[PDB]
Amino acid sequence: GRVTNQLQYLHKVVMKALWKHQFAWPFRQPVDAVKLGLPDYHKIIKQPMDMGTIKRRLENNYYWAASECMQDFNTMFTNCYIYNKPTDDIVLMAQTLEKIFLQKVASMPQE
Ligand SMILES: O=c1cc(N2CCOCC2)oc2c(-c3ccc4c(c3)OCCO4)cccc12
Ligand SMILES: [Cl-]
Ligand code: NA
Repeated sequence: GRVTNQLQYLHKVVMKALWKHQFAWPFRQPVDAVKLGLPDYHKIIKQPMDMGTIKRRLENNYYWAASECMQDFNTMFTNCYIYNKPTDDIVLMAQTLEKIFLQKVASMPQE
């Protein structure tokens, strides 16, 4: 639809909801493989993404299309499912956030 209305919705509705969720705090800033002691993070994960980057991108008019911003969200979730083992707590927190993301996206404006 209208790119501006869609991106405002991603920022004002989708992102604000996910940012304030009780599972959000591991994703407000980039993964720090050193401090977490993740030796092979940047080996296995080639496109790191966090909610802080997406937020800054939305606020700086980085995106040309809602689907770009949606792709960055998806990369953040996908990175988490890939680097981690199926039963780590972060996997379930990412899954919880991602479902809300898809719920919200189903109500994105088209004009
Ligand atoms: O995919 C990820 C990989 C890991 N791992 C570390 C431990 O969990 C297993 C593997 O953490 C991530 C974190 C994270 C950030 C800060 C933390 C945290 C986790 O845990 C408590 C202490 O502050 C955030 C986003 C993605 C991942
Ligand atoms: Cl954790
Ligand atoms: Na948990």
